Amino acid sequence: PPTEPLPDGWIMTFHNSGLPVYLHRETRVVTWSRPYFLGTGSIRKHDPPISSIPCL
Amino acid sequence: PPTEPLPDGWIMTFHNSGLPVYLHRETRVVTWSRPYFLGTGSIRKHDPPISSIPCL
Repeated sequence: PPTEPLPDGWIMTFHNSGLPVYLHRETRVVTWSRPYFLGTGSIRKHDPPISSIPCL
Repeated sequence: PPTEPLPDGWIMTFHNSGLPVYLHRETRVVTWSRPYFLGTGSIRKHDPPISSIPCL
């Protein structure tokens, strides 16, 4: 399956460590795992998109 | 150093897989790594808080 697009307001860049980081520009919030839109999906039970799964 | 608080609008819960997930309630956006407020820090050069570093 293709990489899911980022949700609105987010951008992917690369940190000097060589790892990608994801910035929500307006809130200045960063995460080191690709964020995605859950929508009406179940937070506890949904299957995450492959591009967003962390190690494990 | 203590765990950094989540930014506004975010909540940590646990996915059925046993891993934590972080939900921004209003946008329905999820990430699997703890988000944090970067503020005036440099996106490329800042040192991330320990609780937000992914595997590696």
